[PDB]
Amino acid sequence: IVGGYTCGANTVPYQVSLNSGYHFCGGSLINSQWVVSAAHCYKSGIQVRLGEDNINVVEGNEQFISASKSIVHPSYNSNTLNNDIMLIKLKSAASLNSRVASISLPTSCASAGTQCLISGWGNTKSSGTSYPDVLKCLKAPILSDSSCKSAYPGQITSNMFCAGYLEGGKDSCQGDSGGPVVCSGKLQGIVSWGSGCAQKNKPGVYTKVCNYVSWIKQTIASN
Ligand SMILES: [Ca+2]
Repeated sequence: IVGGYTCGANTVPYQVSLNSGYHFCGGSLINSQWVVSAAHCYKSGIQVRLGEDNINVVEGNEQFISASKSIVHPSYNSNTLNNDIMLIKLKSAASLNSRVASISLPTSCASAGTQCLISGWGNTKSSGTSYPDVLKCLKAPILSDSSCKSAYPGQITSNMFCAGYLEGGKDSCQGDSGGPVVCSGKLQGIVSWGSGCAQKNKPGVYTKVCNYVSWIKQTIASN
């Protein structure tokens, strides 16, 4: 997250870190057994880390649970990042508590202009590299479809939305991928892609979760 703030320990209790020996992507806990992330975050050998604040210090509220299964969307296209969504099933259910909690899936798509909370352990620099240890947060508004298409011509599908600030300076970034965009208390986006981070006229692009709720529900009913 570039231009964000330190969230505060466990104040984003559905944020998970995906670890393969190191943190490599975020995700969102949607119930005691399942995490939503980006398909471009797929790796074999994922351990889900819930209850994290500092990802480099064991502080006492973590749960570390191996994935048993990952399920990339059936139409994921890694060239365009259309359908950039994945489900990860935990080998055992998380213990839900005040610091480890699920986030609701949406019933309706979010409104352009809505300010949403984006969070992660990604790079905090637009030019250069600095990865924080503690969770960072950003409030960013959803941009109109026509602004998002103007920013990335020929690349935005109906399964993507932009959010952020066209003047630059505030964005998600590498290492935030897979994590949540929460708007009015629902998971509406997944950190997906963008040109650089926090660059003028190049806002973040997010997977539009409200288009996937029937897939998510039938997949978790079947696995
Ligand atoms: Ca920790």
